[PDB]
Amino acid sequence: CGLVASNLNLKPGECLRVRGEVAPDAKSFVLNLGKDSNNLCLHFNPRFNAHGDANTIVCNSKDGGAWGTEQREAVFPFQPGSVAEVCITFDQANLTVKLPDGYEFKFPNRLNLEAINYMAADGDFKIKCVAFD
Amino acid sequence: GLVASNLNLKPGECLRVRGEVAPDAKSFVLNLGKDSNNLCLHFNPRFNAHGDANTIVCNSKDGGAWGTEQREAVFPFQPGSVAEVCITFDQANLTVKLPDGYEFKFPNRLNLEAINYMAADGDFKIKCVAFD
Ligand SMILES: OC[C@H]1O[C@H](Sc2cc(Cl)c(F)c(Cl)c2)[C@H](O)[C@@H](n2cc(-c3nccs3)nn2)[C@H]1O
Ligand SMILES: OC[C@H]1O[C@H](Sc2cc(Cl)c(F)c(Cl)c2)[C@H](O)[C@@H](n2cc(-c3nccs3)nn2)[C@H]1O
Repeated sequence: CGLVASNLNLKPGECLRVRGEVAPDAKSFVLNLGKDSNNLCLHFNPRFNAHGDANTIVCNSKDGGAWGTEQREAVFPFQPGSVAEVCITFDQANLTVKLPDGYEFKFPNRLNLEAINYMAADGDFKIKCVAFD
Repeated sequence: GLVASNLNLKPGECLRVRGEVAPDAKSFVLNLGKDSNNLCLHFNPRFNAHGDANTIVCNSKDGGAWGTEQREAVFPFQPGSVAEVCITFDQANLTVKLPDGYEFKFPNRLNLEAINYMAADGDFKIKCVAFD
């Protein structure tokens, strides 16, 4: 139900910046990147209290519609109600995610896409702006 | 160019779009509406295209059919430059604010509850989009 954008043509090394406001009663939110809705090089899913987890970032891939292996992070710099900006870039080996407090983590590049063409937002986060390199 | 959907832009809300006009630009397009066949605003600055030079052409599209064109008398765009446009609407008009602060109105002929669809085309690369 959040924004869906296509034809992004984000190349390796280029930065996608997304700013939004976390809902005051947020359970979780999602940013999806990839080729299309069924082929995601990154599903980024901060969980405040959702899907079994509390204050945990869960990332995954999706390939031909099938979820890959989950990856959980050790940090959670989100707060209900607060503005948050996330920055994402990739190379052939990994995506690098930069979180609102400057913390960076890597997620393996599983799909080998030439470019990221698709983004989508969902859950308890209102997008305020998106910047493309 | 970029296509966005599920924008849920409500009356009174501002959409800001910043992009790069190509150095050899002929024209560019920003479309807003419900879907590609139902546009409350087709915003088409023509440098040299479609018969016009340095002219903004606007139109609507309804069930795939173009409406009556409107042309502006000012052209604050330059090839090979960054350009920003800001758009809002109410039931009567869309209001477009151009890079030099010039504003004009375009009648709202579809009376959509919300703008859900945006697309860019031609010689413009979107760099940033904001919703406030
Ligand atoms: O791995 C990422 C996913 O985990 C589970 S499904 C699942 C569960 C298990 Cl135990 C797994 F082993 C695998 Cl591989 C997947 C979520 O339900 C999914 N999810 C959240 C959401 C939204 N959250 C807010 C708006 S939409 N939409 N889909 C996704 O985050
Ligand atoms: O009115 C808006 C349009 O005018 C003509 S069609 C037209 C012509 C006349 Cl004489 C009319 F009386 C009417 Cl009602 C329509 C353009 O060809 C269209 N157009 C531009 C473009 C692109 N330009 C860059 C990339 S895609 N793709 N379609 C559209 O701008």
